[PDB]
Amino acid sequence: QELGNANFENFIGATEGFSEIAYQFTSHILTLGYAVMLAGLLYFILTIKNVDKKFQMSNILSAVVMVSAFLLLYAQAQNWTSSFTFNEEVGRYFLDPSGDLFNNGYRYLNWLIDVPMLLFQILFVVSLTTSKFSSVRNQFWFSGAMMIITGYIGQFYEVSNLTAFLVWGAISSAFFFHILWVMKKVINEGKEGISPAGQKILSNIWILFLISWTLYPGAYLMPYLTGVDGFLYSEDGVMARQLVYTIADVSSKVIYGVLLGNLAITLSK
Amino acid sequence: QELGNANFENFIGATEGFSEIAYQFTSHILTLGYAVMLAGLLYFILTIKNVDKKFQMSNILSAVVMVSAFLLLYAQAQNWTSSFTFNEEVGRYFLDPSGDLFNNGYRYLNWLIDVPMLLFQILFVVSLTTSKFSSVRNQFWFSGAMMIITGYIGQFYEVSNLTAFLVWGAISSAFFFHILWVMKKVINEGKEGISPAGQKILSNIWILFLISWTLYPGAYLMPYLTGVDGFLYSEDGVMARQLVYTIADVSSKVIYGVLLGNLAITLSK
Amino acid sequence: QELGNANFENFIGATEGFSEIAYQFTSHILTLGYAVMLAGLLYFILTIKNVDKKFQMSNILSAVVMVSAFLLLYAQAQNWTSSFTFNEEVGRYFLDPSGDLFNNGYRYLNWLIDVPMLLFQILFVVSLTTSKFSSVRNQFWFSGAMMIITGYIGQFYEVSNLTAFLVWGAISSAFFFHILWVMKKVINEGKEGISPAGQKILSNIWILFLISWTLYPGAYLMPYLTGVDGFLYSEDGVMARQLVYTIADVSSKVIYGVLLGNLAITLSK
Amino acid sequence: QELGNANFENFIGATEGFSEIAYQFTSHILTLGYAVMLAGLLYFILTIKNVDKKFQMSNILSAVVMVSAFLLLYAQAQNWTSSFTFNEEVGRYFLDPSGDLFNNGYRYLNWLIDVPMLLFQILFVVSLTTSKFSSVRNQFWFSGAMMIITGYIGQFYEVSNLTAFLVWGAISSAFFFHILWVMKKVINEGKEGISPAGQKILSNIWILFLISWTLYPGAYLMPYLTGVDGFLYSEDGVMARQLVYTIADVSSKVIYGVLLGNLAITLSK
Amino acid sequence: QELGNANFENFIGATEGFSEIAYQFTSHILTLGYAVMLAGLLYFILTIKNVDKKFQMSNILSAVVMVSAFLLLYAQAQNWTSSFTFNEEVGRYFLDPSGDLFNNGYRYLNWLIDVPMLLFQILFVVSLTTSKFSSVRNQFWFSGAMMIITGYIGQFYEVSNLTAFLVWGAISSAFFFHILWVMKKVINEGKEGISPAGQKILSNIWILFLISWTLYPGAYLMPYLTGVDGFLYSEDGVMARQLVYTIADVSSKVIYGVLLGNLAITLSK
Ligand SMILES: *C/C=C(C)/C=C/C=C(C)/C=C/C1=C(C)CCCC1(C)C
Ligand SMILES: *C/C=C(C)/C=C/C=C(C)/C=C/C1=C(C)CCCC1(C)C
Ligand SMILES: *C/C=C(C)/C=C/C=C(C)/C=C/C1=C(C)CCCC1(C)C
Ligand SMILES: *C/C=C(C)/C=C/C=C(C)/C=C/C1=C(C)CCCC1(C)C
Ligand SMILES: *C/C=C(C)/C=C/C=C(C)/C=C/C1=C(C)CCCC1(C)C
Ligand SMILES: CCCCCCCCCCCCCCCCCCCC
Ligand SMILES: CCCCCCCCCCCCCCCCCCCC
Ligand SMILES: CCCCCCCCCCCCCCCCCCCC
Ligand code: NA
Ligand code: NA
Ligand code: NA
Ligand code: NA
Ligand code: NA
Ligand code: NA
Ligand code: NA
Ligand code: NA
Ligand code: NA
Ligand code: NA
Repeated sequence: QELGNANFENFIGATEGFSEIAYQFTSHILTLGYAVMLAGLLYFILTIKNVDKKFQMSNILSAVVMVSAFLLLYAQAQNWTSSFTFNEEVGRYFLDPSGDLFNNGYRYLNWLIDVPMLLFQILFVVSLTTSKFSSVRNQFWFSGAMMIITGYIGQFYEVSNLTAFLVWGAISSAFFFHILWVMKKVINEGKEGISPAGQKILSNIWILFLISWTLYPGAYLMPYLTGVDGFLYSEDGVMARQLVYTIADVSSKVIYGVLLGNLAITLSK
Repeated sequence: QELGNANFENFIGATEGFSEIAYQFTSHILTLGYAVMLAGLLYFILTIKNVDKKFQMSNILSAVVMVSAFLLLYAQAQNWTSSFTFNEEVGRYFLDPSGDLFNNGYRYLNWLIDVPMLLFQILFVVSLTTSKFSSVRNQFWFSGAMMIITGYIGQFYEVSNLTAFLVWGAISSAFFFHILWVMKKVINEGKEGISPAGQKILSNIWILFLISWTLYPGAYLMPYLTGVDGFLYSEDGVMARQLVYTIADVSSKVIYGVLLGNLAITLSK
Repeated sequence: QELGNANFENFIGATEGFSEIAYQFTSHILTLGYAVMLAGLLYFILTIKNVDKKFQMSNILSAVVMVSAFLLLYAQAQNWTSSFTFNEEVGRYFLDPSGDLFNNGYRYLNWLIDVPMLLFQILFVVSLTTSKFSSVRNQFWFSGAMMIITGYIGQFYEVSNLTAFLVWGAISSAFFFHILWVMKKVINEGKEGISPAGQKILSNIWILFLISWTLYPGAYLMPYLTGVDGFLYSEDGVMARQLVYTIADVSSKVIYGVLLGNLAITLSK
Repeated sequence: QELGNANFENFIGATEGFSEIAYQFTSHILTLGYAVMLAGLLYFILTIKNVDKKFQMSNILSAVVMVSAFLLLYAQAQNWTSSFTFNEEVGRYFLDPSGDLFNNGYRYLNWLIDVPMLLFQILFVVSLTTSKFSSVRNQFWFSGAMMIITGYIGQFYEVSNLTAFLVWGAISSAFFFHILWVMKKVINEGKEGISPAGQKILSNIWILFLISWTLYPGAYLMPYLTGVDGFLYSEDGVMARQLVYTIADVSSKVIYGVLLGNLAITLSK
Repeated sequence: QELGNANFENFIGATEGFSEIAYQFTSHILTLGYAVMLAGLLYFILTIKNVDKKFQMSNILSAVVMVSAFLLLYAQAQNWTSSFTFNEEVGRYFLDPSGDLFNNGYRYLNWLIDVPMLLFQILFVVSLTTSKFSSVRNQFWFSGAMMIITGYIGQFYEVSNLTAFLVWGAISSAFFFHILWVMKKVINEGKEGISPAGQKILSNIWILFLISWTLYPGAYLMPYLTGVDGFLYSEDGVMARQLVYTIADVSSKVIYGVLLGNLAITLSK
């Protein structure tokens, strides 16, 4: 069967197929995904009047990220259940082409608009010292865009052309390190001037950001983390990838937003 | 027909099939389920300004539980009507594999995020005495997560492997008793310092929590409560399970939230 | 073909079929149904600040009834259009089993949660004299629940077993008369102490309640009001039943809520 | 093929079929329809605090009309795209009976709840002189209901029985002239006492009301405005009818509501 | 295969078909489209109280544009995924007529209502000097309507009749230049009287307006920008057109609205 430049999920579903657990779990973890985002949207809106007017822009941007996140992640959950149908004879879910091939593209475009907002909102809670607001913002937005775009191109060849997949992934990584660098500066300059309590939170925010954001490139390689024809190049790798994405999404957006809200309250008078 | 690690609902629907009453009732009870959650969401939002600012976090967390509860339970209602199609010849609903196998997973992931919030919101209304806030919270969140996760794994083998089903159920029960223990402490310490009216409510909250939360493990075993090839291992057991879940969900979330709101008002000045 | 314990709508659609008018009208009247409930929801929310804080609980409960009413009635409207497909040869809509059998169950569960709220909200506008608040509430909630449950069971046998259908209907009627009795007391005690204007409204509320609530049992018997093989035991009876339900729903919930709001304004200072 | 008492759209789609333009345009104009209503809903809600409390009831009723309008007009849109499928051989859209026959009913019952509200809201902005509020209201509500009901019956025979179609249309027209009469009185009495600016607006409101409301009966006859086997008794007549309805709906509800809001501001202090 | 007066997307999908990348990308860019509009809607509503009451009409009109923009663009996204189904044998997406032919009409009607509001909202932030408010408004609204309508007619013949396609496109362009002319005047008169900061923003708004609005006519010709049987008259041209539309939509509505909000704040006291 000819699939072309398709995600590895389609190859597993078209050959081996998915077990009740593998299929159901992937459905539940994606469903929990968009559910958390709508729950977060309601939280950030109902807690806007809990911080000084100057910090409220942080809750608004968190809400903006939640909305778009809910829609894209919701569409993704529907794309999964639509691309795989149960086979009575063997008792496994196989690729149903009539429902379109499954693609992690809806999530990559969710990042495109999110990344910029997530990096931008912290600049409304913390105060830079030697770095210019506009300068930091422009760096985040540029590197952020190039990181997502390059990665979006590579994920299409994660099976059809392993070379292109890694080359683009590498280029993407370049911009990722630059973002980590700028964010590190923002955290340091942010700690200067605030109470020890605020510093404690910024320290936790940096750890959360570092770990949660690293999970994404991990999910990108998931199918090859145990080498070609490895343990992860199966339905196990599919479950792992979608699970990691969900954990990363909740941590990088919802939890990240809650911590910023807590810091905003700490600095509020 | 090969189903594998699927819920017992699929086995009844694939062999005996469901009667108009059995199928329709299950559809109505699941529909009423998500309907109540959206009605509750509107109630908790419209009554936020009825309690002092310090207690408002309780209404917000109730609203958060309602939202996710509406989405997951809605999907669960669709997972039912889609998995069973009517057969004109015999006049019963049989497993329609094209609509995917029915799984009580969506409800298990709803708990995962709910359990933590439900246990945490009471800590914004009552005041601990001989227990540390962070300590109690960490215990609830840990045991709560382990309880749901372990149970989620077991429910997949409720037919394929009765042994694994019970072992996991038992492990889950362990964490459940620990939660009941901590909650009992919270209630007692909560009663100390408040008016007799507030104590009266906390007493009712403890009874509600004890009964409603016990229903879940009951629904877990529902198909075997009358032993293998028993009265409950039929469409009657399916109706019973989904009914008990719905009663438990409404009691543990909506009614539990209303009582907390009433207590918040009682302590409001 | 054996339909079993199914509503009479399915028997008409499976034998005679439905004409363009019969089918279209039923679709339009059910569509208008959920449309009115969402319109009402918006009205009760936008008019909350039009009455004293003590009466606002009435608008909130009206809103709660609207929400659930919209969801259940929206589903009921889908249960119709899905259960009947057009036959080109004869030019009539016949039972399409793939879309499930049509059941007035979604509406019965909508009452289960509504009835309690509708009877309870009037206790926030009027002031009892010799009757205890808790006492009246408990009677409404108990008789209300037993009335709906018993009726829900009977409607399943409206064709399969005419005897069971009437027996349950009769038992249900018992609790209905008890509710009418308690409501009559509440109205009388409510009139005592308020202005002639307020009394005028309570008089209208009693008439509305009496007529609108009586329509339900009428819709229950609709198919046999002209005896077996009568004029109403046709597509005409189907249209009549769904029409009566819609009229009853709009009157008992929306109009009832508007009058309570007008009374609240009359008593507001 | 037997269609029976069906709208003429079905006859054109079942015989000649629809061209890409005819089908696409009808879809676009109906889509724009419900889109405008949801846009209007947001406008009337966000501008409520722009007028004195006494006039705010006008914005609320406009919002009520928008909601219902959005739901019914959305359904009407779906009814279209579902009833006609593309034929590859000939390259035209033909009647797809599996999607139900297309009916302009959803739009008629929409007028049933709208008409009364649209005629009633103007009574909260203008002040009657010699006419009684209750009197005018009762006339609008009665004639309004009889006008819609009679018309709703006739539209079912616009093809099957041209005689019944015209008779009902005529009866409907009777109540329409009575409404125009009462509205004319309301406008005149409304002009007395208000500023020249307010009078200027009421003059515009009367012209808008006169033209927009006249379009409906025009859309009713659309298929026979060029006589039987005429230019309009084709896909051209279908486009014309749905276009006229959309123009009428936007003018009679959205624009009408905006003008009433502007008048409210003019009289606001 | 006979398509008639259909968009070129259908001809590519009916002959060559679409690759996984071409199809998936178009789906992602359209999905991101409606997602951004709902995110913008939430932003404009949550920031209304950030500007003086006199400028708030700008946020309201932005919100109005977002709503209708979300619904239409959502409908446009669905029109895509439904019109093209995957072929297992060749591994490409081909025209699925059962899902209707794809038409960029839903986007042309979104402009019809947007264009007027987008041109009108700037008149609530800036102050004209020698130009009359009513005069400018009437010109925008007239030329705006004629521009969209004429273009909407031409796009139907972008393949069937290249002559009609260009003629209408040309006529449309005429009204486009007139709009650019009037907008230029508004910007100039707007700069007079405001601070250098406000002027800086209006300068950016003019550049954004000029570029973003020019993209639309570019997307209109996209398939012929490399001449007939050119590089762009392929799936590459389809991706390019939908991408350009998405960039134009986000820039002309969301970004344009954000800049107006920033200017409103700059002039706010
Ligand atoms: C809420 C969305 C977030 C935080 C998205 C983050 C995305 C990344 C950090 C992506 C990084 C990637 C690489 C560094 C290489 C491989 C491709 C990417 C895009 C997954
Ligand atoms: C609103 C959701 C709630 C209250 C969820 C509660 C879940 C439980 C109490 C689950 C308990 C279980 C056991 C003790 C053993 C069997 C497996 C479980 C998870 C059902
Ligand atoms: C908004 C929902 C309302 C007011 C529901 C009311 C329901 C009843 C009054 C039901 C009564 C019935 C009987 C008295 C006998 C037959 C069965 C019932 C449940 C229809
Ligand atoms: C927003 C809805 C409105 C303004 C509806 C108005 C409806 C009419 C004016 C209907 C009039 C009719 C006739 C005068 C004769 C033919 C049948 C009708 C109902 C279309
Ligand atoms: C948010 C919607 C906007 C800004 C829409 C703008 C539309 C145009 C500028 C359209 C212009 C066109 C021409 C100048 C010629 C070809 C046809 C059009 C309509 C695409
Ligand atoms: C303060 C709260 C106390 C409320 C008391 C009564 C209200 C609860 C109503 C629920 C009762 C329903 C029980 C159903 C009985 C089983 C029916 C079987 C068919 C005969
Ligand atoms: C002010 C509250 C009282 C309102 C009474 C005024 C009239 C409004 C209700 C009109 C009801 C119309 C129902 C039509 C009757 C049946 C139609 C027969 C079809 C020819
Ligand atoms: C005071 C403002 C007056 C204008 C507002 C009303 C807007 C409606 C404009 C009427 C034009 C509709 C005609 C549509 C033509 C369709 C072809 C009809 C064939 C008989
Ligand atoms: Na997003
Ligand atoms: Na599936
Ligand atoms: Na939940
Ligand atoms: Na089904
Ligand atoms: Na309800
Ligand atoms: Na149907
Ligand atoms: Na309406
Ligand atoms: Na179609
Ligand atoms: Na729009
Ligand atoms: Na597709």
